[PDB]
Amino acid sequence: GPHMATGQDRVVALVDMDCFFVQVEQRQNPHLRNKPCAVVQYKSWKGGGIIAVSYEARAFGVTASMWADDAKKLCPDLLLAQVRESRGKANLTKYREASVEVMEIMSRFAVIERASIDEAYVDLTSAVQERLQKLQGQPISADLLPSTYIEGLPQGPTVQKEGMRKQGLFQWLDSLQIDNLTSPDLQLTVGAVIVEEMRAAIERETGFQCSAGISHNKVLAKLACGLNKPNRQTLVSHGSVPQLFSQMPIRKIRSLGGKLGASVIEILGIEYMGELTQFTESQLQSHFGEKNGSWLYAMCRGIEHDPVKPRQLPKTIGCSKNFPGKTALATREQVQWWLLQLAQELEERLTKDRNDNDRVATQLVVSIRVQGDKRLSSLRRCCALTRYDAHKMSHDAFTVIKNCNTSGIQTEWSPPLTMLFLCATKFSAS
DNA sequence: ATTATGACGCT
DNA sequence: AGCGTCAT
Ligand SMILES: Nc1ncnc2c1ncn2[C@H]1C[C@H](O)[C@@H](COP(=O)(O)OP(=O)(O)OP(=O)(O)O)O1
Ligand SMILES: [Ca+2]
Ligand SMILES: [Mg+2]
Repeated sequence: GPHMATGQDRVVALVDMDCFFVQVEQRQNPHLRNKPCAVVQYKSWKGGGIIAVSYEARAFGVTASMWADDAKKLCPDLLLAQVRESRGKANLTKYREASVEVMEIMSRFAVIERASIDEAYVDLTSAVQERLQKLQGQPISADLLPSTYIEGLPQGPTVQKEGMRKQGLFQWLDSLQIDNLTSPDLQLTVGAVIVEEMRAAIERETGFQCSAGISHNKVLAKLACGLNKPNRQTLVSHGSVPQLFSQMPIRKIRSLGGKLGASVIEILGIEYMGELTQFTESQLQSHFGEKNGSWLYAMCRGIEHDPVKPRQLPKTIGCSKNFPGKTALATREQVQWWLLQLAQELEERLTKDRNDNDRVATQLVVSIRVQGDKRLSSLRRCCALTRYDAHKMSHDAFTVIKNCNTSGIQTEWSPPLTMLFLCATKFSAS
């Protein structure tokens, strides 16, 4: 009853760029704008691998994880932009730099958590309290929410999508009770006003469009964001959760898309998030562990407490390359040449990071994969990172892995290496 | 031959 | 620490 917390204490948004690497390439090359197009890395094997797809191209069935040659079968006029190659490998610098553009604009409105290269969480609780006082109990006009969807509305007593959006928004606003400065629904609404402003700023200042979700926590904000992509934002209220979750496959919720989510489904014999409510907290803890059990018990009620971390910068800087199939590294000097290439890119990124961000990495992590294994990593080893020098780092990397070499001859490498990975970690201020 | 990343959990 | 899971 009155003591039952409802997880409505915060306003959290998740902002996710639409088709992000494609938009980065479309800004650069106007010929690609408003076209079926995709971003591809490498080319020789099956046309290259697609890693981003414009919404026009998605209409033909083109997806990421698809080979370009197969995508071209679905969409013959598909336009392609290639990821830059440097020192023999894909280089994602253009997209990392575009990410920084967006992250810095968002940071003007509130403290953000960088969740990926193209999305960030925002805790807007304080900002909402602020805007609420300047409003002075003045109603929120629909005009302040021109791209907002209210999930679950309209309901009850039509052809158009935009017409439906406004119908829902009007029902929402008509029911709002703006006299209450602590009404969670009002707080979410003001949150949505701020996110309209944030998203307008991003588009004005970068040319990039994005979607967003506004709710009371990170998981609901993330889920909300995807409900109306692209170029729209969605408010998921606490009240909307029972209907939303009643038909929501468990795998859709962030962290449940893998083995844990499959286990929830198998063990409990359920399909939808809402079905979790019928279990006690102790029951869920018994199957999934103390932390997961408590998390699930609250999450299926729309409640989650994970804070938006004040972290705008990545915690690690890494360089990785696969050597598939026949290209697997079978000689020592192959291994050393590629360790150097990776180390040279790593040094480049590390030196720029030190200048920009006043920090220095102190630990180097070296990872390889051997032909045979289908784990991502076969072996992970750390060593000290004392100097930003590629030759030193590549020599150090070689030292920590050289005994993985089974071949009695030391010119050769067996089994051949199908992956190298260098990662700089454990930053300190400098 | 679904690549190049990046965060967080377990023991 | 090294490994696994999940994610984009
Ligand atoms: N598995 C991956 N491998 C390599 N790059 C990826 C992968 N997934 C995503 N990316 C890159 C390319 C994406 O443009 C970018 C952001 O990913 P993501 O948000 O999932 O899709 P997207 O921004 O391209 O489309 P949208 O968000 O509109 O569905 O990160
Ligand atoms: Ca995105
Ligand atoms: Mg994303």
